Amino acid sequence: MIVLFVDFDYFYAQVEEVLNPSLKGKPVVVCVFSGRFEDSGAVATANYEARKFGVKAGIPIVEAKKILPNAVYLPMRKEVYQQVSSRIMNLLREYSEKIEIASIDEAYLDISDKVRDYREAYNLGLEIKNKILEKEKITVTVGISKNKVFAKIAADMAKPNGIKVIDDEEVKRLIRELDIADVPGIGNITAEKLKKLGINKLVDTLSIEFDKLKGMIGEAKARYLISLARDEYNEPIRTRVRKSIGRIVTMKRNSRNLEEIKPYLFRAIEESYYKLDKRIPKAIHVVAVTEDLDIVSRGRTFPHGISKETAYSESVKLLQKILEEDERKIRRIGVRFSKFI
DNA sequence: GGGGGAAGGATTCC
DNA sequence: ATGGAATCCTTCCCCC
Ligand SMILES: [Mg+2]
Ligand SMILES: [Mg+2]
Repeated sequence: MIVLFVDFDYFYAQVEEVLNPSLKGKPVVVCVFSGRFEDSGAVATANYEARKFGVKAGIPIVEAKKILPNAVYLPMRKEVYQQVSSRIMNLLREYSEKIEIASIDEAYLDISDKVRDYREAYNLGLEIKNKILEKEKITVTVGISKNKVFAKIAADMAKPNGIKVIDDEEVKRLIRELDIADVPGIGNITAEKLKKLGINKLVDTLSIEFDKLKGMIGEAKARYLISLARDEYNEPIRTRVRKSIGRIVTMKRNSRNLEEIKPYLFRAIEESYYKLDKRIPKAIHVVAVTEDLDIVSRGRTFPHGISKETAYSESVKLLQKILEEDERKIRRIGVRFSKFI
């Protein structure tokens, strides 16, 4: 087995530079605007003309408008990018039968019985990377090696517009050598939790006790971080399927009142419930985000699927329950839907 | 002790 | 200040 992964360069920033090319060349910032204050919100994607001056997914729109005030500010057009993305999902599968769609902007492939070798890898990788563009005007980064994870790194350190090759010699050579905060799945928090455990790389996971790893990360990551310090890992292109569908919104005011919380809430449902189309959720969850900026949700499963009425109904129920075991002030309030038939 | 879940918080990504 | 859709992982309880 051998895996090629392909990522979509700053997806969102780009779809929009295919819809309006007068955009290309210049700074571009897709964001998510709240209602709170004029231009209230967070950046969501930015191209390199933006990222390069400090503007990145995460940051308040206002502390962007600070750094590059004459950037093009665009609201988030999600659906518009899901479809485009899917058009490219099927062109990808135009090569592979066992495709793995990791997210709207990422997906892995077993070029296995298709390509045996890094000659005929870099070849066909590139193969697809001009076709995605030609047939769609959209640009990626492809990367090569033995497993999922190891391909993502290939892509991560060559993106954007890039093609990474990685000898199963360097699968190792990485381990010993590479920073570990750069591990698919390893964020700030775990990276953090990890130098306190002494670990700065992969290989360094074989020193330290493992039952001490346990409560520091969980066996989860544990074994996971461990298998990769072996050259093994070797885990196969699953299919994968949306598990949850949610939609979370933000209210013109922190609040604790139900007739004040219901409309936002009830909106989340409509929105979530139209994104469901053809799936029956066996479980719901309302997720409020504390005043003081912490999450507090409250799920519930049932022995069948949930009709919007039920969804409407249990939802207030989850919501009060939350106004109980708590009493700050709920700013953002929303809903997920899980265990689909 | 643990299988089999459901509930809840926490962490990752963009 | 701090959007958001989504998953991941810990603990809880039920009962064999
Ligand atoms: Mg991307
Ligand atoms: Mg990271």
